[PDB]
Amino acid sequence: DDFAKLEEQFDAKLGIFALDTGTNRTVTYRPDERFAFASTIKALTVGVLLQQKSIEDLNQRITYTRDDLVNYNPITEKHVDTGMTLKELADASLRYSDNTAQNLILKQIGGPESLKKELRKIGDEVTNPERFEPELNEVNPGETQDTSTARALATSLQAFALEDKLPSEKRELLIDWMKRNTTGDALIRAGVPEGWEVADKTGAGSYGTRNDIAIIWPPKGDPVVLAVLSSRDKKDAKYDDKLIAEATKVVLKAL
Amino acid sequence: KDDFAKLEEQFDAKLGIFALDTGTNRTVTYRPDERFAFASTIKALTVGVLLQQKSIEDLNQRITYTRDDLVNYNPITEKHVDTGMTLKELADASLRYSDNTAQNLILKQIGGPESLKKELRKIGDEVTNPERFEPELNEVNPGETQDTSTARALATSLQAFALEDKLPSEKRELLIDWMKRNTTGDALIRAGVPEGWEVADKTGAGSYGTRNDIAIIWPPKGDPVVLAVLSSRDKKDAKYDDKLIAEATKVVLKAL
Repeated sequence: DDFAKLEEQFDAKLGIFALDTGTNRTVTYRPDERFAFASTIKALTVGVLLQQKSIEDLNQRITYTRDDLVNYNPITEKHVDTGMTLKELADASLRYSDNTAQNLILKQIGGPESLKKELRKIGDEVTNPERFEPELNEVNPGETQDTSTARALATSLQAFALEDKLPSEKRELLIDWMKRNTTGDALIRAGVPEGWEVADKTGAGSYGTRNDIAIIWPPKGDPVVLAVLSSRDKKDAKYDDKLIAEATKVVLKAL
Repeated sequence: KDDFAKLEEQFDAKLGIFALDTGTNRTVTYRPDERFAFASTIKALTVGVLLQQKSIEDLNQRITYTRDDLVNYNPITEKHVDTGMTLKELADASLRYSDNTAQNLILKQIGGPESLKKELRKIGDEVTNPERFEPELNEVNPGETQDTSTARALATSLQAFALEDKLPSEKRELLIDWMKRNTTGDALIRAGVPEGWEVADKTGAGSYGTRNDIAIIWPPKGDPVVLAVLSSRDKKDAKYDDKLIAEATKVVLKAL
């Protein structure tokens, strides 16, 4: 009811799944309820890219045009003249939530259909990617296109970052990028004790959707996998980052 | 689950269950953190620590023991007193036949109960409390934590050794292979799993009608399910019934 109380206080629906990999203790709340995944899908996209590309393959330069630019391209629109390596695009996508970077990377792996096939392969039968950015934001209550659950997103993130879906060196690249995320200071990072390391990917969308998925490392112990999702009832509703920070505090306490 | 509560009532036993579908992170729990005497299940965790300290080659090392070293149940070790046995042979005997002397010999090889506990603490297991050798570890009374653990801790520790990076792939398949070929659990978890499902388990039984089984199960299509099913009764000399674990397993499967 600590989570229910937060739902009332922020007038939002909460989706939570946390797993302490050291003890298999979990914290759940509407863990299997669908939410549009928004930008969090960028983390899983790079995971699949790392699966199919050698580290040298990431130095390959990708060329695009102004015509390839979409709604939010903080880094990509600054290099349209020179193109960018896949390594640079993965960096932009994960640390700045660059939409064009996500689109170029998605094309590299075969598009949404291939992304979905690869996730189904690793055991994710829930995440349903269907579109590129920013069209994936066009989700209405009741539909499953471009949605997932807290359990599914957390489990797929764990698969790529902590399990054997990727070899050591590649897991480390993914974790390093996410640890250096620039957009999540007010979310999960704001709800963990000082000294805890966080690797996360945030997201936001229509219906006041505000998400954050992460791997958290206590100073002493095994990592904790956490997915905190949320949405509101109005398409144009505004979100409040504090809901995520507060929900995280409850999770840490519970753990 | 009401289904678990009914089994507890029917068999006059207490159940400790923890199941985790590693592919979906879905779990099935029932008194997951209640302590039970681990009995023979500790043999699987002991071998895990052994593989962690010795190289595959070191496992070839011969071990010499006498009749002095034989205890209350030595189906295998009783046939090699003079020849001796290699660590690999002892591990095999301990895991597949629940050989008690083998367990003790291996326990000594890794440093004794204190060392086993220390290593388990090192991998994240803060509840499993090994203190004695076989068969003394069976001397446990309600309220005491000596030689007890929980379904959650036992399942998690098994997963760490068999499915996680606690052991190199090479040693992990050695452990899984022995357990897959266990000869003592046909009427337990194995009896409650659907046809086509592969099982790697280690059974156990003890005082107060304690009857346990910890396993890694592989469905035809899918990632493994780690499962720990523990049980006990209120009377020290209480008799256990394997059907309880088989039935409890069927519920876990339906749930998953």
